[PDB]
Formats: sequence, structure tokens, C-alpha cells
Amino acid sequence: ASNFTQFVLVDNGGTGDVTVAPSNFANGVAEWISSNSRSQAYKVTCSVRQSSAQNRKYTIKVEVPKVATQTVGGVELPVAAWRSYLNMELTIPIFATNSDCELIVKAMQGLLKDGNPIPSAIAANSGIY
Amino acid sequence: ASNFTQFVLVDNGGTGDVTVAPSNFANGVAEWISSNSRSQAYKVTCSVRQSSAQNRKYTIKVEVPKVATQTVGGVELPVAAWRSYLNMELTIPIFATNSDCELIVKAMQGLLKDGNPIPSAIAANSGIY
Amino acid sequence: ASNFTQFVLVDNGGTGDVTVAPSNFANGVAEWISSNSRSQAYKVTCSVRQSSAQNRKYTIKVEVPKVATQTVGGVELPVAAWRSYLNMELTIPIFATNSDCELIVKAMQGLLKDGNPIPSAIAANSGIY
Amino acid sequence: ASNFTQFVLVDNGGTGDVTVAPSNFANGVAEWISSNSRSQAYKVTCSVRQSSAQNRKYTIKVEVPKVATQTVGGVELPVAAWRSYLNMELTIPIFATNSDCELIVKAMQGLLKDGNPIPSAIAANSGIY
Amino acid sequence: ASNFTQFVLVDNGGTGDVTVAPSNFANGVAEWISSNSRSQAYKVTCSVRQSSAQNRKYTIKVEVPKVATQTVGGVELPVAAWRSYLNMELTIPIFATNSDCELIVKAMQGLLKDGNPIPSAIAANSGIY
Amino acid sequence: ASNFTQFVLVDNGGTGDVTVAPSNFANGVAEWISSNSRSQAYKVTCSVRQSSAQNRKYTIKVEVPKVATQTVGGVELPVAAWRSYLNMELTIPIFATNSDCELIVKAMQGLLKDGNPIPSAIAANSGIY
Repeated sequence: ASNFTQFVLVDNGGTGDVTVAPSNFANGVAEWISSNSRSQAYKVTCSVRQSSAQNRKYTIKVEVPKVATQTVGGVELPVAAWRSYLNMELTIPIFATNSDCELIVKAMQGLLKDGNPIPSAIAANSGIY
Repeated sequence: ASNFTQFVLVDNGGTGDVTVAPSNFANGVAEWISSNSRSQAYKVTCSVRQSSAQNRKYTIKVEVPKVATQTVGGVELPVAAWRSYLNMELTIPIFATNSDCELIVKAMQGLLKDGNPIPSAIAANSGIY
Repeated sequence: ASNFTQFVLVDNGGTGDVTVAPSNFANGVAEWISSNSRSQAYKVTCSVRQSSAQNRKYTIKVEVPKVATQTVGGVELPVAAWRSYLNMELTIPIFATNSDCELIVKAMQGLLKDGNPIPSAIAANSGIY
Repeated sequence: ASNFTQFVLVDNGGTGDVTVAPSNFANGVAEWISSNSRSQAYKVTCSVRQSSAQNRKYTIKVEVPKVATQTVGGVELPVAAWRSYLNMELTIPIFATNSDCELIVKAMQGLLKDGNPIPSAIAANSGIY
Repeated sequence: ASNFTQFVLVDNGGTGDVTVAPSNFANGVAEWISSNSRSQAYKVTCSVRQSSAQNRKYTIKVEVPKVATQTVGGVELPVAAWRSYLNMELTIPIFATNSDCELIVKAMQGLLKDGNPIPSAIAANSGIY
Repeated sequence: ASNFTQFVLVDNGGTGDVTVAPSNFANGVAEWISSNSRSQAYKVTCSVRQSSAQNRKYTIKVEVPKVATQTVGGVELPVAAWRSYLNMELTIPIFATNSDCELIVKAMQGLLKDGNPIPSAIAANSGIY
């Protein structure tokens, strides 16, 4: 392998897709950013570490820009009104095989699949009802 | 509507799919568990809260068990050998439009799409490199 | 989806049926109340909690009023002359599958079925003999 | 005449029906037990007492076992892997006529009737939602 | 019944009406919001509780956006310059029948009817004179 | 003008309508009471105050009595068996235009229109569900 490569973060069906590319590897933390100012960029970082004697942990973080009414290349303050932050932590016991790990990835793909409760709630600015 | 519906958490192509159904809404925490003894069930919970004056925060958790049968005191009990835990928090500014919110959902879907860096590392007990 | 809906508590053929409707779900205690004066209403509450490491416990309560009018100083109010209080607690180990729980439910329906010892004793102001 | 007789606790069509038979009536506590090993038997007890000046109170209890075999040192015994414990108390004022008691009984049968909220929650290892 | 449904909050005669739809039910508090960002949304919430031994209380809250000079989807600060808050508390004695309650609703409909003092004062940025 | 005029608080279709008339403006609190002994009258009060440098707050109260005749000391007195109290506060920013204010009035009128969720729950001694 060598998985540290560019990938499509937001798939808008070929036209206006957001591609994110490797931008930093300081300390083993892989970083990927879109082609924007760092204030308006889509950013992804990922690292693994053995959290304890029985677990390995993946720390994945994603920053997404508020796009509606955005001024490209502009200075938009406060920073907090213009950015969403996603923080994921995946704890996996050292006994998990590649197969066990593949199933965990499917559980994550299903949780966020289109039409399911969680992504529908988020996209509609809602909770569960 | 009522977005509090069942969904398939793990899609094993119509056969051995893991579907999860609504099971509790006590204390404002929506819960969904699979059809199993509570000792072996998959569990998904979601709650939203106005974390600050200008934010809303969704807390989502998924538990994927590794089921086993354990002999305790000479008797067999349905049990989970271990569990994998996903904990996610998503903070969204109150200024985010529904289309701004659909953007966050797609980003999360693209992040875990098969073939992309992150779900590839996880499924292979590997880090990003 | 919801099971927090109205239902017929007392079935009197299809007329004079007592229907209890959702009223409040504060702190994990679901409450249902019949219509008209809250003072003469039937009441049902239900909650579940993990009573211990291996047990989940339901606490169900029902109140059946003896509907009456109170006249004091010529001012009459709709009241309940008195009430019966049913308090039940059901402890179920976390090892119980859905099948096991369905059996527990049949055991409860069988206990109270018409003609059986217990519902006959109650219905006739009696004990066992 | 007697109401201290055997009855079907669990009706499974006409076969696999669990029948509970009188066993002991010491100190005002009537007891019923199913056949075979007392260790794997169902148990029902019932008593009535004048709880206070105006109230009579019934204390009914039911135990549903999880039938299993215990093997220790090669010696196997018929045991109950675990048990659910139903404990109910019904308080009825001495002013209740037979008609009033019959209504109380219908209220109890209605609460547990198939399809209603409570028996559905229990049968599915759930709470209210 | 099942009254938790979408309704027209602001009737502008079919064209440009504001519809508000169910968006949250955490803790028994029903919420309805319009299709906007949460900062610019019309929001309604409602809950009932027995406030004391003799009263039931409804807590209804409504948030209305300042529409003149509004930038749809924009970040408008301070939040307080752009929102009106309505807070209603209805205390009803447990003796109130459905009929008594219907009259209370009429008293509320009359108080706010078009052309009456209170709604005229509010709409004209005035007090009473 | 002078918006301090009488109006019909409860419209019972021209017959048994409850009209309320101006009765006091002492201390800047406009008051309106129905044609009854002060012990049995409906009462409506309204006051506006510049609650903050940038807000104005209207405080409105309505009292709906349940009239009765009570025998005190062997003598009959016109009395109110009980009273229902509505307390509303509406905070409006000083930046709100008259059309912004007409928007708040319509929202309040739509909220209580017959058939909508809230006035339906209230009139039925029910919560929202």
C-alpha cells in the first residue's frame, strides 16, 4: 500500500466535487486539505496509537466550511460562525482481525448512509423525533 | 414523518444484514438496538443539544459487539467477547442553513466511502501512510 | 415510529372504553392520562432502568378512579371518591433474548386472563380459598 | 368449592402449556408450582391482608425460569440458569363493590393485552419511545 | 389523536405562508421549526406537567425572526437584535373538564383576534392609550 | 384613536359573548374587566415597558373565572370557584419595524387558530404527541 493520497471528500457528481490532498505529515499525523485558504479549507487529519494495553485508537478529525454567503478568499470572523468540526475516535481491541476491522468500517458506512436517521437529522438541522 | 425509524446498520447484501430499531427515548437520548439479548445487541444512540448560545451539538454513539457464548458457573450465557465503540460529536453553528447542513452530511459520507484512505486503513489494521 | 401513543386501558365493548393518551415524558417516566378532569382521570406511567449490572427493571403504575362529585358549601367539583393503585416491577436479566421477553409477556397475560385464579379473586373482592 | 386449583400460567396453544398446581397454603400465602424439578419450576404466590382500616391489599408474585442444565465436575443437575421476578401489589378500598372489583380486573387485563404499549415493550426488551 | 403534526404558523393567504414542522421530541417537549437555519427559523415548543397538586401547566414558547432587512442564510449578530421571543404559561386546575378547557382556548383566541386592543398595540409598536 | 376600547374576549356567537371594557389605567397598567362583581369578573391587563436599552416588553394577563355561588356564614355570595391564569410576555427589539411587529401579531394568531396543535391539546386536557 501507501494510502496517503488525494481523495474526493465531497462527491457532487463530477462537477464541483471537493478533492482533498496530502498537506502535512509532521509527527505521523496525516493531514489533507482542499485548495483554499486555511480559514476556508476542508481539512482531514488521521492518526493511530495504541491507547492502552488492549486497544488501538484512531483519531480522525474533519473541518468543514460554512459555504452559504461565504466570500471566497475573504476574512470571515468570528472563525466559529464559519466552521463545523467533526471529531471521531475509533477504539479497536488488539484482537480484531482484518475481517473484524472490515465489519467496523461497514458499520460506519451504514450509520452515515443516505436516508438513514443520523445523516437525515444532521442535514435537516434536526434532532431525533 | 418521525425520523425515529429502523434502519440497516450493517448491510451484508440482504442476507445477514444487521438492522437496528428504535428502543428508547428516555431522557432525550434516542436509542436503537438490534434484535438480540441486550448483552449481545448492537446499539446506536443520538442526542442533540444547544451546546452554546450559537451552536448545537449532536452526540452519536455506536457499539459493535463480537458475540460469544460463555460458560459461567457451568451454565452457558449469550455474551459479547468484546465491543468496539464509536463516539462522534458534531458541532454546527446556528447560522448553518439546511443546505449548509447537507454539505456536512455528504462530507461524512465521502470520508467513509469504500476505497477512500480512512476506511481503508481501518479495515486493514493500518495507519495512514 | 413510537409506542408512546394512546391505547385502550379498559375495553368496554367499543363504548365506554377508557382510552389513555400520552401526557408527559419527563425524566424517563412516560405518563398517559385519560381525558376530561385530571381529577377523575386514569393514569399509567412506565419507566425502565438498568437496576444492576445484569438487570433491567420496569416500573409500571396504574390508577383507576372512583368517579364522583364533591359538594362543599354548595360548590361542586368533579373528583375521584377514591383510587386503586397498581404498582408493578419487572426485573429482566440482560441475557434475555427477544424470545425470552415474549414468553415473560405471555406469562403476565396468562396470570390475568379471565377465569384464572387471580383475576377472579380480585374481581370478587376475595382472596384465595 | 375452591379457587386454590391448578391453572394454565402460560398458554402455548394446547401443547407446551405451562400448568401451575397448588403446593402449599401456609400462613395465608397460597403457592402454586409447575411440575418436575422444583429447581426449574414456575412459581406463583398470592395473599390478601387488610393493609389498613380502609384497604385490603393483594401481594401476587410470579417466577419464570430459564431452564438449563448445570454441569460441575461432570455431575449434572437440572437448574434454572436465571429467573424473572414479577412482584405486584393491588390496594383496594373496602368500599369497592363487586362491580368495582370487576372493573379493576379488566383494567389489569387491558394493560397487558397483546399489542398494547407495555406488553409490547417487555416482549421486545424495550422501554417506551 | 396524534397531534404532533405540521401546521401553518403564519397565514399569508396561501402565498408565502410559514409552515412549521415537527423537529424534536427529546424529553416529551414537542418542537416545530420552519425550514430555515436555526438562527432565522420560526420555532415553537410545547410541554405539559402537573405543576402542583391542583394544577396542570402548559409551557408554550415561540421564537419569531426579524424579517425586515434580513439576509437569508446569513450570519446576523447580535442574535438579540434579530429575534422576538414569546413565552406563554397556561395554568389549569385539575377540575377543568374538556369543556372548561375549550372555553380557555376561546379566551386565548379572542385575546389575540384581529382588531382587538392587544394585537393592535403589538403590531403598531405601541402600548395602551 | 385611543386603542383603549372594549372588545369581546369570548365570542359565543352573539349570545353569551363575554365582552370586557376599560376599567383602570392607574400605574400605567391598562385594565379591562367584564360586567360582574369584581369577585366574578374576567380581567385583562397590559403594560409595556422599555425593559432594556434595546427592547420593549409587553406583559399581558388574562383571568378566566369559573363562577359559583357560595354560602358563607349562612349567606350567599357571588364567587369564583376557581380561576385560570394566562401570563404572557413579549420582548421586541427596538429595531423592529411596524411590519416586523405585524408579523409577530399574525404568528400569535396562527398559533391559537382552531384546529392547530396547541389550541387542540389545551381544549382536550391533552399534551402534544
